[PDB]
Formats: sequence, C-alpha cells, structure tokens
Amino acid sequence: PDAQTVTSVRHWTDTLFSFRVTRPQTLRFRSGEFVMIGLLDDNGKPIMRAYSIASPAWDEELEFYSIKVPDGPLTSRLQHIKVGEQIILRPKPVGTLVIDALLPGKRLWFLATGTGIAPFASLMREPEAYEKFDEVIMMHACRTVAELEYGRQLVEALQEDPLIGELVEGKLKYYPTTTREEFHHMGRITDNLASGKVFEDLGIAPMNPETDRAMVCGSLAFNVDVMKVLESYGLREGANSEPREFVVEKAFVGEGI
Ligand SMILES: Cc1cc2nc3c(=O)[nH]c(=O)nc-3n(C[C@H](O)[C@H](O)[C@H](O)COP(=O)(O)OP(=O)(O)OC[C@H]3O[C@@H](n4cnc5c(N)ncnc54)[C@H](O)[C@@H]3O)c2cc1C
Ligand SMILES: Nc1ncnc2c1ncn2[C@@H]1O[C@H](COP(=O)(O)O)[C@@H](O)[C@H]1OP(=O)(O)O
Ligand SMILES: CCCCCCCS[C@@H]1O[C@H](CO)[C@@H](O)[C@H](O)[C@H]1O
Repeated sequence: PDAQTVTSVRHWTDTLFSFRVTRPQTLRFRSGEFVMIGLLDDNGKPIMRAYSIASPAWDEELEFYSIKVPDGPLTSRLQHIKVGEQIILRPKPVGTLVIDALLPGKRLWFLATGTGIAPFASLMREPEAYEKFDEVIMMHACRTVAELEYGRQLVEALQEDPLIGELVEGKLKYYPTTTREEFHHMGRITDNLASGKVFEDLGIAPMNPETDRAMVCGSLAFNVDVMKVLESYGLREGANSEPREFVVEKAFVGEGI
C-alpha cells in the first residue's frame, strides 16, 4: 500500500470536497476505474474505502471527489486532510465503468448523481471518449446548485481551453439538473429520460440501442431505476467479456446521506 501526498484541496459545500495527490509512477489505469484509498485510525489501523479516480488516465496527478459523512469512519477524518499530508492508496484499479466494456457507437451518455460524477470527471477528460464516440452527454443530478459546482467548473474549463475548448464544445453536452433548489433545468435523470424532456432540451433524437451507449453512477436504487429506463429504450447491460450498450457502478453503499 502506497502513501501519496496531497498537493491541493478544495471545499465545495459542507458535504463535498475534492483533492489531488501525487501518483505512483507505476500506477496504470483506464479512466473511469476506482481504487481503495484511506487513512489510519488512532491505533494506526488503516481505514480504506473505494474511490473513483476523478482524474483522466493521462493526468500525472490523481484527483478525487469526496463526500463528507461526519460519523463516517473515513470522511470524518479525510475532510480534515491538508496539503502536505498523505493518504493510503492501493494502486490496483478496478470497476465496471470502462469504455472497453461498451460496443462502439455514436452517442455516449454519462448518468450520475451526487459524487457519482467522479468517474465521469475522469472520462470527460479522457481522449478515447471523443474518438470512439461522436457525442458525450453528461447528465448530473443533485439536490442543490452548489453540489453541481465541481462538475460545472470542470466542464467549463474544458470548453474554455484555448486549444480544445472548441473541439470539445459541440461534442460534449453538459446537462446538469437539481431536484430541490430552483434552477433552469430540474428533474431526476430517470424522469427526464422517460418523459423525453432531455432529448427535447438538447435537440437530439430519442435513445436507441443502435447509436446510444451509457454509463450509470449513483446509489443502488438510482442504478436500478436507471437500468429499467435504459432497457425500455432498447439498450442492454454489458461487461468487459461481452460488451453491450450500458454499464453501471454503485456511487456508494447504502441509501446515502
Ligand atoms: C465502487 C465505489 C466507488 C466509490 N467512489 C467514491 C468516490 O469517488 N467519492 C466518494 O466520496 N465516495 C465514493 N464511494 C463511497 C466510498 O467508498 C466511501 O463510502 C466514502 O469514502 C465514505 O466513507 P466513510 O467511512 O466517511 O462513511 P461510510 O461509513 O462509508 O458511509 C456512511 C454513509 O454515508 C453515505 N455515503 C458514503 N459515501 C457517499 C457518497 N459518496 N455520496 C453520498 N453518500 C455517501 C452512505 O449512506 C453510507 O452508508 C465509492 C463506493 C464504491 C462502492
Ligand atoms: N432511485 C432514484 N432514481 C432517480 N433519482 C434518484 C433516485 N434516488 C435519488 N435520486 C436523485 O439523485 C440525487 C441525489 O440524491 P441523494 O442526495 O439523496 O443521494 C437527487 O437529485 C435525488 O432526487 P430527489 O431529490 O428527487 O430524490
Ligand atoms: C510512516 C507512516 C506513513 C503514513 C501514510 C498514510 C497517511 S495516514 C494519515 O496521516 C495524516 C498526516 O500525514 C494524519 O493527520 C492522519 O490522522 C493519518 O491517518
């Protein structure tokens, strides 16, 4: 188990923060995968938790998007982490949110809620996504506007980039929504896909197995409800052994805070 150093921290809300750490020279992974990271308790025993790598495979540094669960063994501590301090990292990537587990196609959808946007923060900055697919749709649903900030700034920086800010724009469509606070676009991913509102707002054709591929990341309940909506459009679940139209992964275990 490696010990890497925090090089920067940013707090978004009273329950969300992101940070970057040095990457082990040897660590290799595919954008979208996750690894175990953690801290030591008081007796010096490791407290490890799965975490999607929020940064792309080519990024020399590792990024993470994290929840804050006071009373949560890991994040009650991790939320206090400072630049210069370190985290325990098991350099062994895994996960079902890899491009290789999807049949090639034209449109790739990223469906996420809460911190579930983490593996897509990585995949949206992954070159392969824009060369194996013509369009990338990022649907991010959270309760408030503030919880969408991390994703917004990330997406904004890609579209404003002097060199590719225009190459991405037009190919990457950002569709954030809130379900509690007022915002120009609201509603759950499931409802907006079922009613067809999102196809409407983005001016695109309905979803179909022939052109559409999807990756889902949220609570287990979300994942289940989303799978039903996807299957009702013709798409099917795939895997690395038998690639299909969509793949899913739990954003966290339990009902979530
Ligand atoms: C494949 C996989 C990947 C994950 N990737 C991330 C990630 O990139 N970032 C991240 O913050 N977490 C991620 N999680 C959750 C993560 O593993 C830990 O649960 C998180 O670090 C909280 O740990 P804790 O010890 O502070 O609280 P825990 O005791 O683990 O959880 C207490 C409760 O808080 C809630 N909770 C935990 N994590 C979240 C979350 N992210 N969002 C909303 N509610 C949550 C759940 O109800 C949980 O039961 C991932 C989980 C899995 C299974
Ligand atoms: N089973 C589900 N299907 C679709 N959307 C969900 C589901 N469960 C929660 N959501 C939504 O995902 C987001 C994050 O929720 P949470 O913070 O509780 O984990 C919220 O917008 C929430 O919408 P809503 O507020 O309507 O439940
Ligand atoms: C020789 C032991 C190296 C431990 C590396 C993994 C990080 S461990 C981590 O470290 C922080 C300060 O760095 C502490 O504040 C925190 O409580 C502790 O869990």
